[PDB]
Order: sequence, then C-alpha cells, then structure tokens
Amino acid sequence: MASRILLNNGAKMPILGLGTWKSPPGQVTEAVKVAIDVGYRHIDCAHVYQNENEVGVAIQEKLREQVVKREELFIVSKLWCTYHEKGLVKGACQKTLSDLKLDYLDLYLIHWPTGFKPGKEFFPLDESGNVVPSDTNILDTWAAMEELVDEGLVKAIGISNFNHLQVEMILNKPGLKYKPAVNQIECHPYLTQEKLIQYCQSKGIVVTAYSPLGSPDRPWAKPEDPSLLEDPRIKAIAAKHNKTTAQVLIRFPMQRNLVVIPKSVTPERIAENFKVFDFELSSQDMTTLLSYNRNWRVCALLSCTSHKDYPFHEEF
Ligand SMILES: NC(=O)c1ccc[n+]([C@@H]2O[C@H](COP(=O)([O-])OP(=O)(O)OC[C@H]3O[C@@H](n4cnc5c(N)ncnc54)[C@H](OP(=O)(O)O)[C@@H]3O)[C@@H](O)[C@H]2O)c1
Ligand SMILES: O=C(O)Cn1ccc2ccc(F)cc21
Ligand SMILES: O=C(O)Cn1ccc2ccc(F)cc21
Repeated sequence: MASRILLNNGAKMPILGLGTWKSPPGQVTEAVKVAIDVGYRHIDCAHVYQNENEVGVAIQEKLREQVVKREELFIVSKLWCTYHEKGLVKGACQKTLSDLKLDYLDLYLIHWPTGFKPGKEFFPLDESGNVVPSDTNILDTWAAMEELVDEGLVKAIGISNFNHLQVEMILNKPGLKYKPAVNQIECHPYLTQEKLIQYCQSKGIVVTAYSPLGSPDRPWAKPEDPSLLEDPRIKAIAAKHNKTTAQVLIRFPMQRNLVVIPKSVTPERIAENFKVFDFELSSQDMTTLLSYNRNWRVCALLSCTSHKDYPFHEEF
C-alpha cells in the first residue's frame, strides 16, 4: 500500500504516524528516535501533552545527523483549548515550534472545538466540575489558523474531535480561505465512525484515526471496560494473517483510506507497529471488524459536556 495520502493543500501525509500522548518525557526522545530509524516520518504531537520539547530533541538529532531531511518529515501539533482567542493563536503555535525545534509544522489542528478561558490551567473548572468556556467563536479561531498558513508557520491546518455539523460550519464559514485538510477523530473497531468518515472524505478532508489500539494506558481505564487488544475475535483475525493484534488494529484504518497514529514508547513495539504494509485484510475481515462497533469512546471530554461546542451529543 502507498505510504502517503494526498491532502487538499497539495502535500502528501504519511498514513502511519507515531502518537505521543502519555509518552513520558524521559522516554519520548528515545521513542521518536527509534521511530524515525525504523521508518516513521509522521509524529503526532500536542502542547497539552507536555512533552513537545523532548519530541523536538529527537527530531533535531535525526535532522542534524542527516538520518532524514526536514521535507521528508510530517510533524503535526494541536492548538489547545485555552488558546482559541485570536490574539493567542500565534504565540501558542510559536511555543510549539520552539519546543519542537522547527520553523514550520506540516499540520496544525484545533485540538477540540471547545474553547476554554485562557490562563495557566489547561482545564479551568468551576464548582460543578464543568469547564469555564471562552466566548471566542470557532469560526474566528479558524480565521486565526488561516493566518498561520499565510505567515509560513504551518503548511496545513485542520481540526480534531469536530462532529459533522461542526465540520459543516467551517466548510460554510463566510469568507473561508482554507478548508480543513484533516479531521483527527477517535476510531477503532468499537467506535467505527462510518457516518463522520464518509462525510469528511466526501468533502476532501482526510481523517486521522486516534486511539487505534483502544488506548490501554488511558488514565481513566476501568477493569470492566472492553479491550480491543484482548478481544478474541480480533486475535483470531490476527492469527489467521500471522500478525499481532496491534498490527491488525493498525492495518484496519489504513484500508479505510485513513491515517493512523498508534502510540508506543517501547522500541520493539514501535518497530512492530510499522510492519503493516506487507499484508491485506480481506473485505470480509474489514466488514467483520466494523461489526464490532459499540460507539465506545476513550476520549469523551467529560468535564465539558455542557460546553456549547461539546462535540459528542450529536449522532455524528
Ligand atoms: N486529537 C485528540 O484529541 C487525541 C486523543 C487521543 C489520542 N490522540 C493521539 O493518538 C495517539 C494514539 O492514541 P492513544 O495514545 O490514546 O492510544 P493507542 O495508540 O490506541 O494505544 C497506546 C497504548 O498501546 C500500547 N501499545 C502500543 N503498541 C502496542 C503493541 N504492539 N502491542 C501492545 N500494546 C501496544 C502502548 O504501550 P507502550 O507505549 O508502553 O508501548 C500504550 O499503552 C495519541 O498518543 C495521540 O498522539 C489524539
Ligand atoms: O486531548 C487529547 O489529545 C488527550 N487528552 C488529554 C487530556 C484529556 C482529557 C479528556 C480527554 F477526552 C482527552 C484528553
Ligand atoms: O474527562 C474525561 O473525559 C475522562 N476522565 C475521567 C477521569 C479523568 C481525570 C482526568 C482527566 F484528564 C480525564 C478524566
């Protein structure tokens, strides 16, 4: 299978990238260095992950040592919710660029459609446990993102965790200058996203699947939760193909024309997770994996369920 997908900005995006949420700062430099050595060319980052400086050390070492050229890398980051105000967007992007030791990002995403009150706290809460919103309209946040393209700080802009009506709002924005290149959403056999994926793809927006392995290290995991990596039905498909369960879970979105960003800090898993370009799931396998949907989310943003722009009340 081809390694990159063409975006609506004319650039090509590697379909497999390395995730970095929860990657400890003392381990993520090694993780990214190993990833680049074994073929990864796309790293998924975010300011809220609190490890971009350490990701940047790895990228810079591999650039300096001429393991890879900058034009061969595809580095993604995301604007956190407390920086939706138009006057804060550039500085937030520039902090990410400084930390990553880059002079541009390949893709910069609005991390969530929900804006929060600015300040030092990433999740400013009130006494009900609900987030303190900001009044900046997302269309205005989008215009600030467009300015980053025109200033050369980012090659492409996109969105994350936007539902179909929110994607539609941008696509219908008065005076829209750049369409979103990507919508990055949770997607795996327990949250298959047929409706939202079809909508985005029909508009030329590439979808990136996050938490493709079901995020077993998510901080709020409970014992009674389902577990993709331990699902015997998925293990059976993996065994039939002589691959690991994780490799099936990564190949699955690839065959839906999605980008996928599995996270690991374990060198052997980083290498294993990339060995997914040499086998094919059958149509029957694909339909069978789709049949496991249960609309089950790792990332439900539960402190924000009353925010006016909370994305997950709508069907898709
Ligand atoms: N836009 C958003 O709002 C958003 C939200 C969630 C995630 N994301 C992005 O998507 C990335 C991936 O999602 P995620 O981090 O939630 O979870 P994930 O990639 O589904 O799962 C990561 C977990 O799987 C383990 N793992 C990795 N490869 C494995 C293998 N071959 N066999 C067994 N276990 C394996 C990792 O362990 P080790 O690391 O210990 O090896 C870690 O515990 C994130 O890191 C982030 O970059 C974005
Ligand atoms: O936004 C993220 O990429 C990951 N994340 C970090 C904190 C957090 C909280 C809730 C959630 F639903 C996802 C979350
Ligand atoms: O908010 C949530 O979507 C899930 N969650 C549940 C407990 C918890 C704690 C911290 C956090 F950052 C997210 C959390």
